[PDB]
Amino acid sequence: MRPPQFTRAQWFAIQHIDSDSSPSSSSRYCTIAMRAINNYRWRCKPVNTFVHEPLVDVQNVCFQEKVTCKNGQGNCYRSRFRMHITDCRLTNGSRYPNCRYRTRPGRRHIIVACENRDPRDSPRYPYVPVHFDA
Repeated sequence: MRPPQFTRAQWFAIQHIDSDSSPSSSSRYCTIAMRAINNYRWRCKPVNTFVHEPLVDVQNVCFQEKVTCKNGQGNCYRSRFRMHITDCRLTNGSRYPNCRYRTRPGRRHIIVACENRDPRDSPRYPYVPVHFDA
């Protein structure tokens, strides 16, 4: 479950946005970057994608191409441009708290579900991404 102390938009950013990414080209990037996520979980997260772009550019996807969400509801949006991403996949020997990941950089269009900010989210960003849809 999402940790209740974080809004939907906050938890999306924690798990999926890394705008300060100079060690992402390292093979250890995922093992390092997943720690902060797994600290709020009871088992190593098996798979996780980070988007390596400035926050504003990820948020701006919410104003790009509207596409149907996998669940058929809400509002999802596909980035006009491909974005830098890193896919992180848990290794088979991993067992919490020792979570080791394979790091797989790439570039893809991202699809995000977006919605109005929570009251606890900054009012500077009225409409924000809350999930990946692909």
